[PDB]
Amino acid sequence: IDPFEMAVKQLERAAQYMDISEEALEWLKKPMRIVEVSVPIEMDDGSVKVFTGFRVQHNWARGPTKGGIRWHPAETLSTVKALATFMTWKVAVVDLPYGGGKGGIIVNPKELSEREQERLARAYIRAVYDVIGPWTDIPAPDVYTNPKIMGWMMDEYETIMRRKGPAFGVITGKPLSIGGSLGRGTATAQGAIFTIREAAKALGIDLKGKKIAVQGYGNAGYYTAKLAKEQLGMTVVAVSDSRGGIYNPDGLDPDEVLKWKREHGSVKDFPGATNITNEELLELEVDVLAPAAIEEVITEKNADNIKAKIVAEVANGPVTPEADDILREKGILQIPDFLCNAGGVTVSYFEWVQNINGYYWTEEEVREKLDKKMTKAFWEVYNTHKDKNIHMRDAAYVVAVSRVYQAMKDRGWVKK
Ligand SMILES: NC(=O)C1=CN([C@@H]2O[C@H](COP(=O)(O)OP(=O)(O)OC[C@H]3O[C@@H](n4cnc5c(N)ncnc54)[C@H](OP(=O)(O)O)[C@@H]3O)[C@@H](O)[C@H]2O)C=CC1
Repeated sequence: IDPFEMAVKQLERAAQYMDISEEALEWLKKPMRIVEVSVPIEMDDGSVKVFTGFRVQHNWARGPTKGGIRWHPAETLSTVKALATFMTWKVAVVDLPYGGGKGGIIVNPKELSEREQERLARAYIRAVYDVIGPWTDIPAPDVYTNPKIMGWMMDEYETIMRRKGPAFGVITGKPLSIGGSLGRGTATAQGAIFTIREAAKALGIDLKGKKIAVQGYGNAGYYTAKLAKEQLGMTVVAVSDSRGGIYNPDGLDPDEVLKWKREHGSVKDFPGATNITNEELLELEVDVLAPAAIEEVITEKNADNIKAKIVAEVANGPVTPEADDILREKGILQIPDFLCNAGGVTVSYFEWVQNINGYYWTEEEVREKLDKKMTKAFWEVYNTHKDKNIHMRDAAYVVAVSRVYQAMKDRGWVKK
């Protein structure tokens, strides 16, 4: 069904546990500004192709909107709106002076060359210039966008802006040479590790030697497993990808599995590990389960089979609303997705702060600040969950929507 409708339904279902006026709810149920533009580029054959670009700013009560740009053939304005709405709550829950934004281009980037990709990024910046800026809207990498495209976009924005202000802060996730930030590549996994470590403290479980199963082995999942092994002292016993999964009760080495995957395409048939499927990985007896591949992997048809103490929603929306109640019934602590993977946007905020301040931090300072922020956010959400006797997802919504609502009231946008 429609992604924006599902996001609105999640907001409405959460709103029953908080005291928010109906006018504020109606304000929050629709994006404040939506921009749809034509993005023309000159192809390598000389023809001019026009692409459809999107730029959604859901709410900027707490500050400039924040959100990445995704390049995808199945990209829809409804998906952009839903993701911007979720970005609002994600920045609100970790207490950032940000609002929620999202961008997208309907394009198959695999059919474009390097020059065509650079032209597409520059044309997108030239088209959405009037609604973005260091204090207006800060994009970032997302699906099929990378630091290289971010650098191209930053250069185009600086050329248009005539270097009048800090042009580095218009976009995050850029290379370290042009105002990048240390700790960006492991941001999401590091934040997820911090939240898992705090959840173990909440449940009174010592993680030094426990089992973790990670679904997905991209930038997020592989680093989640690596940091869980080295920082949390855990034993990775199962990793998977779009092809299949592997299992090893003794433990798996994330670096070796990554090297094997880079060579044979997938992680399957890893030396000394049972082969499994993606569905069997979720139902494996582990202490922490971290789905980080796609959305809606845990539904009402397989939630009774989850036997992990902690479910770390590293991916976006990997658990259906109907499965939340089933998981909570069995006694499983779940870390909501827009809280578990907020480390990426937190480090993006740190990069933006460094850009607008003209002063850049070291790796240790970035990691320490991220640890403080993630620990505080998790404990706020968990205390709200415990006091109000509601689901962790509902508690995170209560925390984020309350902040956005208070900002809206203080601005005078809503009088009630
Ligand atoms: N910055 C980040 O990393 C952030 C991550 N997230 C979420 O985490 C998820 C993954 O992030 P990221 O690592 O960047 O993504 P990548 O595209 O880098 O990797 C995704 C991984 O998922 C695997 N996968 C794809 N489809 C399936 C499937 N049907 N079953 C099992 N595994 C599958 C892929 O395997 P294969 O290699 O074979 O394709 C790949 O290993 C996304 O949902 C994303 O929104 C959340 C916020 C930010």
